Amino acid sequence: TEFRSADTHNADDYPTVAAVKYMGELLEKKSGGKHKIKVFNKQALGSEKETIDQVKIGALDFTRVNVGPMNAICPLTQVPTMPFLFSSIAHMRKSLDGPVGDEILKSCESAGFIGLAFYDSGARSIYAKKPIRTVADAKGLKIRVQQSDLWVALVSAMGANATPMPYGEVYTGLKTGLIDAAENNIPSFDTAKHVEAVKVYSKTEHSMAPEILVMSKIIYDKLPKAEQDMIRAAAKESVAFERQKWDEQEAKSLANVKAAGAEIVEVDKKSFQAVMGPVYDKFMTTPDMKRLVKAVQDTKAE
Ligand SMILES: O=C(O)[C@H]1O[C@@H](O)[C@H](O)[C@@H](O)[C@H]1O
Ligand SMILES: [Cl-]
Ligand SMILES: [Cl-]
Ligand SMILES: [Cl-]
Repeated sequence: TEFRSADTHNADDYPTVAAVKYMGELLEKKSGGKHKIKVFNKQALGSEKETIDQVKIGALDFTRVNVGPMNAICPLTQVPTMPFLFSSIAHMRKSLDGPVGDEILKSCESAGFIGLAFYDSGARSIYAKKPIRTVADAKGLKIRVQQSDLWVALVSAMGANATPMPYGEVYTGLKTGLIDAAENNIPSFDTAKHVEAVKVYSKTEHSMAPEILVMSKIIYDKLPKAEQDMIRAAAKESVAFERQKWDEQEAKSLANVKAAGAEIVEVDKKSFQAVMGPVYDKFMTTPDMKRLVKAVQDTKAE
C-alpha cells in the first residue's frame, strides 16, 4: 500500500522529512516493492496537533511530530522533554536508542499510537530581541511554547510568560510583536524564518525534546506480523540517516543565521537549571516516570 505521513516543516529537505522518505525507501526494499510512504510536509495534512488526532482515528498512517504535542496523549513522552535531563546530545542518543527510549515508544500504544522511532532535534534555546543570560532576564518575557502543559510549566519556572501556540503561528507572532520570543533549535529558528523577526539566540539549551514518529495503531494492527516488522525495522534504521542529516543541517542553519546577523549568546545555564526542580516535582509523578528519569541519569558515558 501507499502509506501517508505528515510533517510540519516547509523545507522538502528538512532532516525529518528526508528521514521518513528514507524510511519509505527501506520499506519498499524490505517489502519487495509492496509498501511505500508518501511524505506530506508543509503541514499539508494539518498542524502537529491535528495530525496526531488524524493518526489516532486511523485516517492518517504516520505522523512525525515533536514529543511536546504528544505530552498529554502519551505521557511518557514527557520524560525526554524534561529540562536539563540529558547532559549532552551523545547522552540523549544513547538513552533514546536503548531501553528507556524503546519503553517510551511502546507506551504510546495504549493511546492508539505505535511509537516507531525517535529523531534528533538538537537542543532548544530562547530567541528574542534581547539577550537572556540569566533567569532574571527571562522574567516576564512573552515567549511562545508548544501546546503542552509541561512546556508552559518549564518556561514559567524561568519567570517567563509562557504562551502556547501552534508552530505555524510563531513567525507572524514574532513579526507583529504578539509574542516577544520563542524557543527552538537553530534549524527551526532558521527555516521557519523566526530569525527574520528576532536576532538574539541565547543558548539556554533548556530541553532536548526529540521528535517521535508514530503510526496509527488501527492501521498497524490490520497488517500481517511480517509487515509490521518491516515497518518497525525501516523506522529504526532511518534514525542513523536522520542524525547524519541533522548534523549537517545544524551546521548549515548556524551559518545561515550568523550570516543574517543573529547574535548567538552564551548563558549561565546553571541559572536556568537551578529553577527546574519543581518542574520534576510537578510532572514526573508516577513510578514509570521516576524510574525512567533515573535510568537516563544513571546512564554511563562512552
Ligand atoms: O516548536 C515546534 O512546534 C516545532 O519544534 C521543532 O523543533 C520540531 O522539529 C517541530 O516538529 C515542531 O515541534
Ligand atoms: Cl514523498
Ligand atoms: Cl504544526
Ligand atoms: Cl517555542
